[PDB]
Amino acid sequence: YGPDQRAQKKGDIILGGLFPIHFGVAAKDQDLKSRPESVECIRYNFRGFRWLQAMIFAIEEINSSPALLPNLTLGYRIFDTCNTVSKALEATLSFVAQNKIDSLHIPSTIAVVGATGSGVSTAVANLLGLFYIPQVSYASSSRLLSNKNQFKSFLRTIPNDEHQATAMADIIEYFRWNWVGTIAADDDYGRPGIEKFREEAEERDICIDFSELISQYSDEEEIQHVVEVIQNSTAKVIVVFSSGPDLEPLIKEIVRRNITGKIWLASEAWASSSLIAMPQYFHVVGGTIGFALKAGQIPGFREFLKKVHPRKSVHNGFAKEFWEETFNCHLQEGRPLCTGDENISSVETPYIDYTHLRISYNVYLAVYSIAHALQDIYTCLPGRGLFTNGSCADIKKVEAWQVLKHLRHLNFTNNMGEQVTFDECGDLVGNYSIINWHLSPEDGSIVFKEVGYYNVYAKKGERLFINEEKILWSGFSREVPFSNCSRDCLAGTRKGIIEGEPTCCFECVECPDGEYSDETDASACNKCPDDFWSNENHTSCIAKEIEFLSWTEPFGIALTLFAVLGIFLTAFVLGVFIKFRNTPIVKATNRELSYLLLFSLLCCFSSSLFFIGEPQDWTCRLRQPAFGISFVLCISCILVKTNRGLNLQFLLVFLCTFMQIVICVIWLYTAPPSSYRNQELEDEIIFITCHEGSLMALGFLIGYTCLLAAICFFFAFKSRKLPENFNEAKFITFSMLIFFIVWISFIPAYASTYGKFVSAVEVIAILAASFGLLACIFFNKIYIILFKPSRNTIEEVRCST
Amino acid sequence: YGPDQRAQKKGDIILGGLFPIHFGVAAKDQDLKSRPESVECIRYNFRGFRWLQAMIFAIEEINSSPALLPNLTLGYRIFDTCNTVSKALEATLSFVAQNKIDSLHIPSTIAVVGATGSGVSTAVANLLGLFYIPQVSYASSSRLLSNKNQFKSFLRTIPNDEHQATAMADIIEYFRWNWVGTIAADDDYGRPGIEKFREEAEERDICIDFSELISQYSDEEEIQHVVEVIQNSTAKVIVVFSSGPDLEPLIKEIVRRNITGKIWLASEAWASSSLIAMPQYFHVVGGTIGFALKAGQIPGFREFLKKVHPRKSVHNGFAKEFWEETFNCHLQEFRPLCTGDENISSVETPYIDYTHLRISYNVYLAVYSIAHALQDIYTCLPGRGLFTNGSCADIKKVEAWQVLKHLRHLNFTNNMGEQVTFDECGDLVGNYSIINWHLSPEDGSIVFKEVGYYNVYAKKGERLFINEEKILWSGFSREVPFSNCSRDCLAGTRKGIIEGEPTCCFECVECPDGEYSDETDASACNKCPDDFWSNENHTSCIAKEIEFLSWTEPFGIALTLFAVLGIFLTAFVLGVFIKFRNTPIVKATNRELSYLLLFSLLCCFSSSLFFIGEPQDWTCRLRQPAFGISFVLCISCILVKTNRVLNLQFLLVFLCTFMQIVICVIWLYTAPPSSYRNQELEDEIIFITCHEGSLMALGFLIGYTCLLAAICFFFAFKSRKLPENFNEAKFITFSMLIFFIVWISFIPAYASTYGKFVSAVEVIAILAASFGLLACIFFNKIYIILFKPSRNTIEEVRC
Ligand SMILES: *[C@@H]1O[C@H](CO)[C@@H](O[C@@H]2O[C@H](CO)[C@@H](O)[C@H](O)[C@H]2NC(C)=O)[C@H](O)[C@H]1NC(C)=O
Ligand SMILES: *[C@@H]1O[C@H](CO)[C@@H](O[C@@H]2O[C@H](CO)[C@@H](O)[C@H](O)[C@H]2NC(C)=O)[C@H](O)[C@H]1NC(C)=O
Ligand SMILES: *[C@@H]1O[C@H](CO)[C@@H](O[C@@H]2O[C@H](CO)[C@@H](O)[C@H](O)[C@H]2NC(C)=O)[C@H](O)[C@H]1NC(C)=O
Ligand SMILES: C[C@@H](NCCCc1cccc(C(F)(F)F)c1)c1cccc2ccccc12
Ligand SMILES: C[C@@H](NCCCc1cccc(C(F)(F)F)c1)c1cccc2ccccc12
Ligand SMILES: N[C@@H](Cc1c[nH]c2ccccc12)C(=O)O
Ligand SMILES: N[C@@H](Cc1c[nH]c2ccccc12)C(=O)O
Ligand SMILES: *[C@@H]1O[C@H](CO)[C@@H](O)[C@H](O)[C@H]1NC(C)=O
Ligand SMILES: *[C@@H]1O[C@H](CO)[C@@H](O)[C@H](O)[C@H]1NC(C)=O
Ligand SMILES: *[C@@H]1O[C@H](CO)[C@@H](O)[C@H](O)[C@H]1NC(C)=O
Ligand SMILES: *[C@@H]1O[C@H](CO)[C@@H](O)[C@H](O)[C@H]1NC(C)=O
Ligand SMILES: *[C@@H]1O[C@H](CO)[C@@H](O)[C@H](O)[C@H]1NC(C)=O
Ligand SMILES: [Ca+2]
Ligand SMILES: [Ca+2]
Ligand SMILES: [Ca+2]
Ligand SMILES: [Ca+2]
Repeated sequence: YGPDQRAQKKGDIILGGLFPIHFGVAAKDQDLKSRPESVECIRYNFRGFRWLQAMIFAIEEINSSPALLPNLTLGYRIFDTCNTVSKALEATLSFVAQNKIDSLHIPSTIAVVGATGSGVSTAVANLLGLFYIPQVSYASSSRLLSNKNQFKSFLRTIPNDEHQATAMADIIEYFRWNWVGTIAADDDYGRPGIEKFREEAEERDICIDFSELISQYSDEEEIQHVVEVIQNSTAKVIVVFSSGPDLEPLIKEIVRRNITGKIWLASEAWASSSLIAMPQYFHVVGGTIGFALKAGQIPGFREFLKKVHPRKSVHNGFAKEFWEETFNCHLQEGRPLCTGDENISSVETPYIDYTHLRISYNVYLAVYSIAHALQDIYTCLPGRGLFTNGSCADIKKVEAWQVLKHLRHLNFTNNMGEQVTFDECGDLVGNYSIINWHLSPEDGSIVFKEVGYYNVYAKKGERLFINEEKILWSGFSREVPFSNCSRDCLAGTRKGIIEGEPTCCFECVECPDGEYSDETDASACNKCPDDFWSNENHTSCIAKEIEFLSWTEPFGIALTLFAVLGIFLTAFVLGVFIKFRNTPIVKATNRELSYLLLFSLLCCFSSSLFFIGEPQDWTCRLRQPAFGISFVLCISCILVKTNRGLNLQFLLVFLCTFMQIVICVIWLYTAPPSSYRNQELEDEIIFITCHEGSLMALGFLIGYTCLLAAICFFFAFKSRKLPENFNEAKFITFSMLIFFIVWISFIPAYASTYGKFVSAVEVIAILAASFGLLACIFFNKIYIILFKPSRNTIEEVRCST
Repeated sequence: YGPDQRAQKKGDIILGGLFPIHFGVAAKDQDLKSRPESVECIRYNFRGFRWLQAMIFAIEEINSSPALLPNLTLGYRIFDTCNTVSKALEATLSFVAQNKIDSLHIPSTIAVVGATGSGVSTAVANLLGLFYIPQVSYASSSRLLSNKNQFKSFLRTIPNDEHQATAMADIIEYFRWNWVGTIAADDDYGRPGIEKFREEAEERDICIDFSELISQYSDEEEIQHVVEVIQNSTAKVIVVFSSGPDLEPLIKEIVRRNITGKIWLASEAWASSSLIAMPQYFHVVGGTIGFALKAGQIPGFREFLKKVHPRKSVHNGFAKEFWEETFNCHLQEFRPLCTGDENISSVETPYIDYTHLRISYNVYLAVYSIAHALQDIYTCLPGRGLFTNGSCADIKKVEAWQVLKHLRHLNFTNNMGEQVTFDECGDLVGNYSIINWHLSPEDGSIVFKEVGYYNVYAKKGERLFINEEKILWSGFSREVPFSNCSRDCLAGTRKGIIEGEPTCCFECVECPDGEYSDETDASACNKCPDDFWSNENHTSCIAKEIEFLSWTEPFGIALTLFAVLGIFLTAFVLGVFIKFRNTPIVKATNRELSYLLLFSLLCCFSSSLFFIGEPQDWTCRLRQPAFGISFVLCISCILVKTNRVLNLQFLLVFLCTFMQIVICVIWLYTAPPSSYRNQELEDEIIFITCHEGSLMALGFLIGYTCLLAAICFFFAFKSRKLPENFNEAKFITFSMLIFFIVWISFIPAYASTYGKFVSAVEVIAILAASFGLLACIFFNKIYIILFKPSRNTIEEVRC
């Protein structure tokens, strides 16, 4: 037949069931020295007993209601799996026992309410699909069961895990973490979920540090290896796809070693597990964020639950062990002795200490789905069926494949006003709820508080809602933890690569002296336009600096004062000779060449005033010829009076000025000078300077000036001794000598300096030469004429010679 | 009862077997409108038929042998799986029929020769483990079957895929690639293998572009998506963990789109598959590199194979369909009519057209393992058994759990002289061979050429051997392909991050100025230490130059020659004055003062030699006073012999020197100058110069000298017209003018140059001033004393 411990009742139509009443089997590596025996189950499961009671309650309600299946009863045959494949397959062999008589007594089974674990469900479905017996599961959520090529008669009332993996990725992206590790159970439930999560997290630019597998039957060395892998890591957020039985040993080891500060993200299987939500583990598993399914209502279920008895439950064979485990007594069929009149409310167990019904509602829904398919078969009308020619099935000889067909074409409304339909893959979609683990002040137990939800019917990117103010991190903290591999670079600083490490870990390197950085996390430094240079902090770049000899400057003001003083002195000398024209010393110097020379000296100082200021196109063209013309005129006026025909004395000056003017015009027409902004000298600053355009013409001008100064020198030199005109040759020689020594002296500075000081030396040299010429030629004569010798030599000495 | 078509023979002990005689089942979309019927298998598998024949040959050889299991016979019951779970479970229910009757005319099965696919073997083992019936598989290599908490009676004669997944990464690292993609079958064989490969590749710093899943029953849309993923990638190497049936549709679609240039890494399941190794597909799948198992020898297998007959094989129910498929005719119990007189050497099929036996040898060994376990049960001695009190099992009433117990403790030698034994998880270990797909020049078919091996008994990093000169990369090329995400940086450039991409993809950025890099693939430019600056190419860094006025430089030699010439000239004027000491011209002035003046001229000239050369602290501190003191001594000597200066003469000169000396001493105690190596002015040049410490004191040492010179000027200027000592006061004013003119004219250049030329300017100024001071006074006296030996001495202003 099958297992001796069961819950069964007779009826017209029989339903099968598989529930975990125990958490596992005994650890016994049999050595095969004798014939093997049956294995034993260990730890009782009050939640599984409640789920079984939910199935029985639904069946009894259906049998009581006259509106769903009149004059037809339902039976059941329910077994225990102990979360093990081997035990489940023994019970499945009894389900198909009658059907195998024809293919290769127990009444035939129509449908089976599925298992809990995905591996157990796959093992059961492989065998149930041979005979086309429908199977409806309440807890299996693996994506591997959606393949209808291998599983032909599998349905479920629970959604699959792809949406939940995407939800975890969305949560991690919401809190702005990029450095996590993963842990998964080594079975059909954890591995596909963790693979989907990895695929989703890779496209959101999240780096995963470690990934490990665990099991209920792992050994101490494996546990310690996983613990060391966890301990050596800097990541704080850990994502776990597992259940309580598969997770308990690792949690126990971590608690013993006292590892704190971790952030756990829990899947639906262990997010509400009483094996892990223990008060003494809170310093490790406090403040967990996990997922929960949607709750439903079953009105009289609790009153039904409070009625179980070891003696009155004849059809329930698990009630005896339930009573013994609940009250820690022994039942003497005719540790203290059970008396049988105890109170269930006295002992606190997960049997009735619950707030929401989630998987129990799924069991209820699966039973009602099977009942509604049978009712749809019952109420068929001839000619309008789902079979060939519109024929209807026979309710007195209904078969499992016909029940499966009507299950595939099913649509009904539940007790809450919602529609229930199965898709082409036999899946049912639903929302998710997000919970946080708190600590109770009144009792000291774990309290699950809602903090958000995940809406599956919304557009991508608007599925997650979280109320952050209700979250206590690690159970007590109000601050969002930091889970990034490295700190973000700041303004002025740039990212660097570390060899052998993922893209999420980098080094902050400073930007160079020509580039800057505005925001955080720059992968390169930006070069800014050519008229700007980078700031010291390198946050931005400031404008460059323009440098030229300018007015409103202490140096330029002094130069201007010197120039105007020279102009005024020349004007005063001219006025002196104007006043004293008739008198004799003024006449023994050609009267009008003196005026021309003073005019040329005024032209000289004004020429110096050209160089001060910001260079422009129209000044670089005139500044240099202006000094040349005037100084050649000065030299000519001096040379015509030299010791060696009135209109002839006005011919030489015009001729020399004529050659000078002619050279400048040729040069300017063919290659005029122009302004030239200079940036190559320094990166930081810019110079505004004139560009000559032709050095040949400048050399020719300087050569002509030097040649004229030379001929004067040689001729003034040959006749210095003469005492005429107060030793005029002696002073002319001095004036020429001042010229040559000054210009030769300034050559080096022209050769070396490059900035705003090259313009200053030119003004200094011009003023020096002009003053040296004017003073030497004029001041001795102007002295006697006024001041003391009012008449001492004002006539006779001049008159005599 | 059970499946209709089978191979069956009765005996004392019955074995079970499962083989894929068909590649799959018909794609019937069942809508439930009738009582569902059995599905039908479609494509024939000659390789699977040969595998089935190997088991029968082994059993017949065992039955013929008289030294193994004497006076006992072996039977068998063999079914077909068609590579599906559902068909395999129908046969497995017949294997456990009698035991379940005992649990709750059927012969008992003690052992089953396992299936081919890992997914099928898992489902078969889940049911066979309930009754403790041992199962020995020949082809299932998933690592999930090593878990003995779930699979209590599973054994295999093939190694698992951990070493293969490691060897894939070993080969990839050997050929220096870091940009690959992965493809796996969606079952129990491909997913764990691709997971292990991903772990190892991430361990070896290898970047994976994409990862896709395929299946035999994938629709058009999934294949289109996979092809689109493949065709958008720049990766050229693809790792595949799948079989031929699950890989055929994708290969067909890629062939139709005719995508060339890819490098395929094949797992053992499809590395020798005839569904993929077709001459039409060669332009896409040419040059594939894959794995193979080690071949064995069965010394009578081919003659047994060549003897099959549809009418002489009574115990083989597959031979009729084998004959029909082979000869394309019909057997009587519009295809033509078969006879029994065809020759199987005419039609070329994988049945007898093979080179090596790899899985057939595994089947042979799987049968012989059970045979030797039974023999070990047979020859047990009382008190030396494996059971509770040392007892022995009974061969007449043997049981499957006892056979499993003896299987767990098996150790025997096979026909190749090798030892066979199963470890704690019921696994074997074995070598791998590496093959390369070539094209036959004569037949046009595909030839599998061996190019290496993988030794699993060696140490990590010494297990792979590749003979690279035997590899054709696309079937026609001898150059290793390039499969890196980005090109490698050059000598002067470093890496740079590309956001949104893995570490294997980067950009090259040039090193800045003052930094360099030298390795091939740098991630950070290096700042080489101070006193060094980068090259133009930023590849190596060179030493920068030290700039100072050097003795060996010809400018310094010329200045030294000038100084030496001045020193000598002073020596002749002193020697001449020494010769004519008491003569009238030398007696005219005070010779006691002329010697001091000539001695200070040498002191001045030598001060210039203190400027030339590499600066040091003491020379720098000694430069200025050495000239100042000597020149003030000269000036005082001249002054005290001008008109009406009034020994007191010696007093005045020394007193004036003592003032400049004290200013000098007050300077050195409070603010001495020192040497400096200047880095701020330029980048590639280092300047050695002097800071002058306190500039104010130097101001005093210049103003005092200028005032002393100026006073001498005025008083000489007053008396410029007395014809005494050959117009002495005419020449003193000239010397003062020369000194002032030289220093005034040298102002500009001193304040324009802060390089190595400033010292040259100072040297030139000192030399010019000293030469002027010499020639102003002494040249005229010498003029008429070198010649005119005594002409003017008698009455020079009346001597
Ligand atoms: C941790 O790393 C993440 C990922 O780089 C950072 O999130 C980025 O934050 C900036 C500014 O807030 C955004 O412009 C980016 O779009 C974010 N990236 C992503 C992928 O969302 C986060 O700021 C980092 N946190 C800390 C504390 O460094
Ligand atoms: C697996 O392959 C290795 C490498 O070929 C084998 O070791 C070699 O065996 C040959 C034959 O005896 C020796 O000549 C070599 O010296 C061995 N070492 C090497 C590095 O080649 C090994 O025997 C093979 N294992 C099995 C079981 O065949
Ligand atoms: C492709 O990339 C790999 C790894 O980035 C390069 O392998 C390196 O090659 C250099 C020179 O041959 C060796 O010094 C390194 O040790 C190698 N690194 C590793 C991890 O093996 C390879 O050279 C690149 N190939 C091309 C063509 O650029
Ligand atoms: C005002 C002055 N200009 C000097 C330019 C120096 C220069 C700057 C750049 C290049 C060159 C050179 F390479 F051409 F020499 C020289 C000047 C102007 C006109 C006549 C002059 C005659 C005598 C003295 C000065 C004269
Ligand atoms: C060797 C010389 N050192 C002068 C440096 C400053 C300077 C450089 C160029 C020009 C001028 C000056 F003409 F303005 F002084 C000063 C020195 C040392 C000690 C005493 C001196 C007395 C007179 C002259 C030079 C003296
Ligand atoms: N979905 C889980 C089973 C499961 C869901 N909720 C649970 C609650 C408790 C225990 C198990 C479960 C699986 O496939 O394996
Ligand atoms: N070992 C493979 C099957 C296999 C190995 N070699 C083969 C050769 C041909 C066909 C299939 C195979 C698996 O577990 O699935
Ligand atoms: C953890 O760290 C220790 C000490 O640093 C190191 O020796 C060890 O290899 C690491 N182990 C794991 C499993 O990461
Ligand atoms: C199920 O029935 C409701 C009730 O009218 C209907 O609105 C809904 O479309 C039905 N669903 C399907 C899939 O037919
Ligand atoms: C899921 O949640 C959204 C918003 O919270 C709600 O509108 C929707 O009706 C929910 N879905 C179901 C099936 O209750
Ligand atoms: C391949 O590239 C094209 C062009 O960018 C794009 O439209 C397509 O979506 C890509 N394929 C996939 C699978 O992303
Ligand atoms: C198997 O037997 C041989 C003797 O033939 C022995 O050398 C070898 O060690 C044995 N193997 C094991 C694993 O005991
Ligand atoms: Ca009813
Ligand atoms: Ca690494
Ligand atoms: Ca025999
Ligand atoms: Ca990317």
